[PDB]
Amino acid sequence: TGIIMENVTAFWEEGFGELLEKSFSHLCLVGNPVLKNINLNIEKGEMLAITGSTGSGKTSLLMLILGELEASEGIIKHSGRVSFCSQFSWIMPGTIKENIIRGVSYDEYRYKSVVKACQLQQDITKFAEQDNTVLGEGGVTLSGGQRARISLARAVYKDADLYLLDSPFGYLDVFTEEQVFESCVCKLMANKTRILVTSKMEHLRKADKILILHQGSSYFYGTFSELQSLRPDFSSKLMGYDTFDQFTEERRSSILTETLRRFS
Ligand SMILES: Nc1ncnc2c1ncn2[C@@H]1O[C@H](COP(=O)(O)OP(=O)(O)OP(=O)(O)O)[C@@H](O)[C@H]1O
Ligand SMILES: [Cl-]
Ligand SMILES: [Cl-]
Ligand SMILES: [Mg+2]
Repeated sequence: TGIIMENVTAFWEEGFGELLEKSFSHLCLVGNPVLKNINLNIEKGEMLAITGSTGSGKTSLLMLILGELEASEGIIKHSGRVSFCSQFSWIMPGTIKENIIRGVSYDEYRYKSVVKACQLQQDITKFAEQDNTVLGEGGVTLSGGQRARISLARAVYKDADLYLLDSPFGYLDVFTEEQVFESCVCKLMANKTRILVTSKMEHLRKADKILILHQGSSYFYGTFSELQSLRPDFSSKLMGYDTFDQFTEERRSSILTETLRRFS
């Protein structure tokens, strides 16, 4: 189904700061909002790209949809099974395959296609036991991207109506990340309602709707075209760099943040 948030606002409630960690008790006392006057309308099959200054409420907006945070004000509609893929890539003890199809019914196909799209083929081929290689909790010897991709694969493979993808593209193997973005998010999932948190411009360009957060507020919402005209200062500064999307995730974020401060 689609997802809608009409003038939503949420506040810090004890525990949510404890949940996220997977001073808070001051924010809770003061009663400051984590998100404020959040507005969005996504149609089934559309892909929403979320971005913004670091620590602006992106991961939180997600927890909201997940129902781990409630909307003190405003309406929030969406339905069906939702699949979440956190910034923290978690690996459970078992095989690469086991990690991906765990708790869900198997489908030779569906599986092969996800594994392919997520670019896991280039990985499991380096292993003597392919996707049958046994991992130890946390997949410690694996690389950041390898875990991220395995983590994504697991999320994508699940059958759901809404897919919440929190910053999966933030590692050094940037080229692979670009391939994954296309074949998985843009192609393979093209007809699935999906929200993607990111710091890569290209992801905005190719999104149906954009959403830029900053200091818990909505700095912008709307298509990419609307973005260029209604936020010329921002859009100009960001399209300035030739190869921004290949800057470290840290560098990308530090710019978005600084830029967002200048044109608040
Ligand atoms: N109203 C507020 N007053 C003071 N600090 C806040 C407020 N709202 C958020 N913050 C700070 O900014 C953070 C934003 O939370 P959240 O992680 O949901 O946003 P985010 O953009 O996903 O952050 P990150 O991108 O680093 O994961 C809060 O955890 C807290 O550190
Ligand atoms: Cl390692
Ligand atoms: Cl690692
Ligand atoms: Mg986050």
